[PDB]
Amino acid sequence: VLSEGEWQLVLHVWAKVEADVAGHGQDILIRLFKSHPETLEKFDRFKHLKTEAEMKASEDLKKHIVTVLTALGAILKKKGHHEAELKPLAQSHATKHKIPIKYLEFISEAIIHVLHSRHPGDFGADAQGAMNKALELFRKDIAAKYKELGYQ
Ligand code: HEM
Repeated sequence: VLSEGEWQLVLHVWAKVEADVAGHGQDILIRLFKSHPETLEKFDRFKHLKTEAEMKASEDLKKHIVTVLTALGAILKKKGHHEAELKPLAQSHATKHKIPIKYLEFISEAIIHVLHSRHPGDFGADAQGAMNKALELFRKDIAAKYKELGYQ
């Protein structure tokens, strides 16, 4: 569903994220929790962080978000050939964290927002399109695994 050119744009933009994973991650979470405060309730520790500055000062949050974006980066670099990487993630997010697909849509929106904020010259319509397709492919495939595990 993505062309080789689309995957190159995805990966071009992701190399930029990789220059500061923690900083992009912090911004993505803050944007998620500002836009969709219900999502914060899924994080037993982070939900007690009262302000954007407390969130940026949390080493726990920073460590966590780097783990998250490392997993996302690994999946993107597979250019759709990501079943083996998705399987465990679907398993923990369906069975333990209980994350609905619409919250993966919310975080997808925050990713696009933060990448456009930081890298507008390397993130125009074609690049936004390709990342949107790549994040949609990730969610569709996670959604299929959710069903196989018996989660709604
Ligand atoms: C790009 C989409 C996401 C990716 C790549 C991702 C990735 C990860 C990874 C690698 C971990 C640690 C291992 C694990 O338990 O599976 C994790 C844990 C976690 N994830 Fe996600 N996640 C995504 C979306 C979300 C969303 C949208 C939420 C909530 C609204 C969520 C909530 C959690 C929670 C609550 C944990 C456990 C944190 C802890 O207490 O240690 N995840 N995620």
